[PDB]
Amino acid sequence: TTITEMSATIVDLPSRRPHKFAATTMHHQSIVLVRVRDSDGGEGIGEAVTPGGPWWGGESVETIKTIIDQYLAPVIIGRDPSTIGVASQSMDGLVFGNSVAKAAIETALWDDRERRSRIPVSDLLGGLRRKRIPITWAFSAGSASDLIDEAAQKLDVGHRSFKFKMGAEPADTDSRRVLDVLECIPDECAVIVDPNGRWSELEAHRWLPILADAGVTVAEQPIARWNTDGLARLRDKLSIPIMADESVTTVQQAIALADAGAVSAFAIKIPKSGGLSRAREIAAIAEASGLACFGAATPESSVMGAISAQLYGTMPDLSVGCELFGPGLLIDEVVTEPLKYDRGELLIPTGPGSGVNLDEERLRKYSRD
Amino acid sequence: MTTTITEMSATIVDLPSRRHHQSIVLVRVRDSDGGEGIGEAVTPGGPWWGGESVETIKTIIDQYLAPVIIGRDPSTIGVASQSMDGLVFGNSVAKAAIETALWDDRERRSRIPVSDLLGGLRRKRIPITWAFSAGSASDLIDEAAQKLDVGHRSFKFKMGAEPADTDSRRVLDVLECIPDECAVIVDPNGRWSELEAHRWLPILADAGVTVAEQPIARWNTDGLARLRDKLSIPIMADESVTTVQQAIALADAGAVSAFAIKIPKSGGLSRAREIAAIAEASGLACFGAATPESSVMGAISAQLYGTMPDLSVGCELFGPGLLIDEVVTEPLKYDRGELLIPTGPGSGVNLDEERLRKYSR
Amino acid sequence: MTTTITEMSATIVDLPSRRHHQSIVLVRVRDSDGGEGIGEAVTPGGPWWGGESVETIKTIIDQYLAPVIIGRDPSTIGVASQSMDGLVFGNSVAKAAIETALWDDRERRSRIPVSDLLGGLRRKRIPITWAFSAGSASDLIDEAAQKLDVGHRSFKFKMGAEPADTDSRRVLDVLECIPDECAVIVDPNGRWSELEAHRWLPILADAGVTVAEQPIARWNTDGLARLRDKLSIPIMADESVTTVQQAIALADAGAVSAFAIKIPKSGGLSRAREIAAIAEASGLACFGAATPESSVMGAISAQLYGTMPDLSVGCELFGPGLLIDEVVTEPLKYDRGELLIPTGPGSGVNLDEERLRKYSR
Amino acid sequence: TTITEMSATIVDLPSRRPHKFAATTMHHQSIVLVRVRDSDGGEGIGEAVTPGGPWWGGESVETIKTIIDQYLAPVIIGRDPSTIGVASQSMDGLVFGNSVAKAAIETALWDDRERRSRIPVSDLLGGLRRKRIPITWAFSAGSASDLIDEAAQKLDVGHRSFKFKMGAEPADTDSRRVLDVLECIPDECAVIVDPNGRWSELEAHRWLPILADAGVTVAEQPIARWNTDGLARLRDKLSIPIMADESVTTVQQAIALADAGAVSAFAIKIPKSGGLSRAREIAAIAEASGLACFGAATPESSVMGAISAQLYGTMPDLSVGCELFGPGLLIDEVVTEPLKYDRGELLIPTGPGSGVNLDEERLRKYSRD
Ligand SMILES: [Cl-]
Ligand SMILES: [Cl-]
Ligand SMILES: [Mn+2]
Ligand SMILES: [Mn+2]
Ligand SMILES: [Mn+2]
Ligand SMILES: [Mn+2]
Repeated sequence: TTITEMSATIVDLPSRRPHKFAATTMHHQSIVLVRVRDSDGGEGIGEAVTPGGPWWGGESVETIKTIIDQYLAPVIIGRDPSTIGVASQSMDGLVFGNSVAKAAIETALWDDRERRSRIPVSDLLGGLRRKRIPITWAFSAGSASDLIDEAAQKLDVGHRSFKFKMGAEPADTDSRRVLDVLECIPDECAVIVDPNGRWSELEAHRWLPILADAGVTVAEQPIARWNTDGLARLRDKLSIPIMADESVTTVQQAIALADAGAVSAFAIKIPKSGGLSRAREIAAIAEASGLACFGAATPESSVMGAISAQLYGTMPDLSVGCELFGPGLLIDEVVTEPLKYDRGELLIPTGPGSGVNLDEERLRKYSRD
Repeated sequence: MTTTITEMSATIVDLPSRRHHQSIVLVRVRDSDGGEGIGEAVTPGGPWWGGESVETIKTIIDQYLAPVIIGRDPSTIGVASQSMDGLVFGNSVAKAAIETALWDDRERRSRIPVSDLLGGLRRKRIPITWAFSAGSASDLIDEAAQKLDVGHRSFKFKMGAEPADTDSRRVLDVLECIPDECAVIVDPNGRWSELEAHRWLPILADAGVTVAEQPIARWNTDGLARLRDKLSIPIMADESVTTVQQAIALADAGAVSAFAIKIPKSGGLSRAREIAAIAEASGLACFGAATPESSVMGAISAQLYGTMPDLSVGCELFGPGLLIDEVVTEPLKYDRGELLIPTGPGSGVNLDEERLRKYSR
Repeated sequence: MTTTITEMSATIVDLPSRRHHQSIVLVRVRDSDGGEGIGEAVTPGGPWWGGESVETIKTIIDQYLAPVIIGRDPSTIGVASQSMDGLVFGNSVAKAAIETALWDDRERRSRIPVSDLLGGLRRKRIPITWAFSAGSASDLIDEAAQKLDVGHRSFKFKMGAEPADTDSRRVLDVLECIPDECAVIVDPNGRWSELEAHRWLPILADAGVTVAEQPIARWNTDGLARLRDKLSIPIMADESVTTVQQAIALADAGAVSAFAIKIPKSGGLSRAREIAAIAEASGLACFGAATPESSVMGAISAQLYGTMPDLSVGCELFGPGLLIDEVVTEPLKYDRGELLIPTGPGSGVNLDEERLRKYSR
Repeated sequence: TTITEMSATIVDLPSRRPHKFAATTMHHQSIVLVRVRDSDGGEGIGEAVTPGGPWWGGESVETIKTIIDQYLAPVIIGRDPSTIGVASQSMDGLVFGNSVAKAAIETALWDDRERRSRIPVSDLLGGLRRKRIPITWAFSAGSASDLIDEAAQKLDVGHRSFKFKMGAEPADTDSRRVLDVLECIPDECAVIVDPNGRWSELEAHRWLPILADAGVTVAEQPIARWNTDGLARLRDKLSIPIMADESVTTVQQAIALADAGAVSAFAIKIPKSGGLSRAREIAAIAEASGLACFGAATPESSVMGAISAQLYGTMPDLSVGCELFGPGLLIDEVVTEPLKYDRGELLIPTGPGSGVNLDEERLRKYSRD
């Protein structure tokens, strides 16, 4: 039994509202959908996804396709579908980095596995430890006006956990904006703030404590990804914990941080770690070193969101919470059944493989020209 | 509910060996679908190494660990491990026995080798490193030329029972006729003092020793670090890596060159693997170590070692080969000094019911 | 406005070599005054080294980087680099290609070598260090006595494709007839494990190896530090120094003896220089390294290496010499095994339009 | 093409008010004006300047001239004007230290370059990143009476950033004085305090927090230059950042501080670093290590002020601000066009070279007898 075909198709997905990060605003969602067909007719799907282009991690849907088609494909076509380990090491041997590219393949491979065996990947991992996850709602960098009307409404549906996306505008304007919205958020809530590593060490130390005073509960990647020391000084001064996101993309980084004592938590995410196995390993290192985990978002459609949801359900710790709200914000998808939410909670897919299936009409419909 | 565990048993089993018995505790888990999974608790030879024994293991399992296993969904191995940790501190070998049994049950329900749940094999055979007893000079110049000509190119002299000085003179004597080209591990079992390790270990390195397995006490991180640096050979932790937090501490402290991976001390498949993952992330090497064990633990282990990225220190799963009989229908096959990785569903071995009854204590 | 960039193009170009093609992406920037600057994106041979390829580079440039280049004042190279960082994480080789092209355009508008903007040359020629392929023993005893008699007194054996053990036996064989007086770098490409580096690297040092370029993985600072100290030879980072923050970390951690300076991995002229400045401030040595590249990147590089305070590890800009043809009117001149630093405006080379069309993919 | 002459002339410049530092009060300004004439008739100018004598850095206008005339000249006369790199290394090879001396030559050399090429030095550097810089107004150590009338007026013209010069009198009197003036300064402002490294570790820890409570925003060199540890302990205790000035004069010091984690920022200044290249390198190290920069003053006339202004405009970071107010305080100069201010901002010279030209009548007029 061998892998027979693998296609990588760029898909654009209509999105319910624009999503402004530090270096772009996202007007729709863009993924590469990977497909792996095997010798006796079984199929797996993976997704490559990015927070609106190469600003975050240097990968783009356009270049992802190419790396997959041209440089990765050769170690996947004709291979034994069950040898995901060797396929991952093969890919590393031909291409440095390009983790979002590797993630979509490694992940499609696991989906294939789950479906050949007729079980959810979460089994292959040792089984779910929870069936539902509470979702952390992430506000866009929009105005404080819009967000007070959005907060009040999401508190409604049931969320008690929030994230403010930051870094699109100077520290000082940005923090006033956020302090504004925090006025109409109950004291009891979790609030992460995520400047996407765009703040200076000076700005971080100026504004974080002011925001912690106003109820901000966690600081996600406040300063640059390589500034381990600065992160460590912050972790000491601050009354609130610091989470690595951009700073943890590999198991080696996990270790370096853990023991430089540079952060309080990991944001765990498949694409950025180059797949399901590596993502768990990073979380295993959090466990081994007593750091918390967050079920983080890229964001992604229901394809990657589903395998992620299963991951996060196998994980021993998501004390920081989970932000898998992304799919909820898409108006359409390439799956037959997108992720189901309820009263502000994700229900973990249980179907075989990743737990979601292609809809080939939608795929065709939303393929990019 | 879906399928549940209706039954678990733990049976002490004394198997005949060439050294005069290896005691194990065989765990047996049953589905509400009549499916069964098996796992093995083993100890080097009782509580001297960790603080565990077949007699005490049986109890821990029967009385303290079973209440979180009976009733549950088998697919929930993680919650089972977590629930065990919560009721029982330590007792890794007991834990590993249940945990592996569960992985066995899954492999056999899904119809695949457990190596597939670990993302497949990266290799099909593994060269075996042969370990001599703490025996007497002559016998080892015999036993080497035997196991040597039959294929094995990698070796370990078990040390610790003699006084370090004469104990060296013995190991040094055996060595004088082992090809300088071979790989040699020494394993004092952490019984050497820091001073004996510094005086005797360079001398053996010169005589061709390749790797010092746990020369000094398990808690002595600084000493281990002092040695990793003062020697021309790598240091390998064994007694010192039993948990994922220890693996991390050692990496950090630059204490050792390599980790010995074994499933029993680690408390199960997932944990031993996690430990190996740490070795990879810090660029330390792995050894596919042995408790030792029969083929129950041996099989699942060989599958684990098979899926592992790194196994460059070698692999010493020779243990089953020393047994005169077994409680599986089909013991681990070896070939010109290589182990042949079990390929069938679960761990890839199954009970011989007659023999299980014959060797039960 | 004053002068603006009206146009930028990126063309994939496959040039014939003696190993069967070096792919580059040639960048071309145009003034609103009809002035042009050129720059080269290069990869060792695709995404294996960094994660970059000519196909993906072209895209990054055409679609993601150009929106901050078209329109702007050419003199504003700094704001251009900063604006690129902001839109694209990583992708240094793409970035370097635009950045150098911009420096080219400036040099050629001002009528001076870019070396003048860097505060002038400190030297006119540079001895070239010759790098052998990961080839087979015999060929390298041939190719040495050739490149040796033609002048070269400094060498690098590319390693990593073979298993460390035989790979050494090969490099050790070639060495036995290279004058003990020569300089020898080894570059496993970070493919060696910590253990293989510790066992094999002393042996080559004895056989006359002079410098270990990136023996172990790029992230393994501690291992690099452990080696810098346990060896009798210097360690040189390459894969490990791609940014100014990495250079600083390594200095700090006492991890390496020297840095390999290359413009592509560094993301441009200013950054590679900044990295070299760090080497000076910490008293680590520089090597004038190679991607390798054709004469586009080669020229500007040779000018950079020319302005640098320290180049004592040597310089390995032999790359263009291996090309059968080129896309400049006038390739880098060599002489009795020394490179002759380009002297004309900008990078000191210019397009051959016929050839650019002939070798375009 | 070769350097033909180089003269070094001591100039005294009438100054609008006296400037009291820790170890003198400055009654006028004193510079050595360096001139480099080349074979085909091109000229560059540099300035050597000092904060009122050798108290700060051990250099004086009188000894600067001598080092230039006697020991530096020999590697500059007859040299290729474009080989600034080798000229700098040559100078280091003959004279240890004497950075203000080296700066005036290295800098004159760059001015020459810019003018031969007919462009602003800022081009040679990679181009301006801003055309204007807001200026930080530095009060003298005068009485708190005078300063309340000066603060109120400078706030007027447009400044929102201030520095209090300190160290002329005991810590306790000094800080009360400063607290006085801070009463009539708006909360929103930046305030640096600069004791010129004259405070003890005890005094620093006593008074800094009291001053931070009253609105002081940065502490410049509070303790001795060599007390890296003490600086590091301060950086930890304090709610406000610490800036190295006297402690950063070389690229090696930059590195040592950065990674002893001893300060929050660098004060960048050409004279003290021995020139334009070295000054950028120090700033490059700030970038590489995530420390902020300040466009610092010596102060200097418009000659050095102009090349500095260009430097600071090329720099990626001046988050601490810029204090190039010095020239504004001179009543006359040796240039034809001094630095232009507007509504409390410096406009960066754009003309070729350093961007300012000699006025040979003024030079003659203000040469010292
Ligand atoms: Cl994010
Ligand atoms: Cl000052
Ligand atoms: Mn984030
Ligand atoms: Mn042992
Ligand atoms: Mn290299
Ligand atoms: Mn100062």
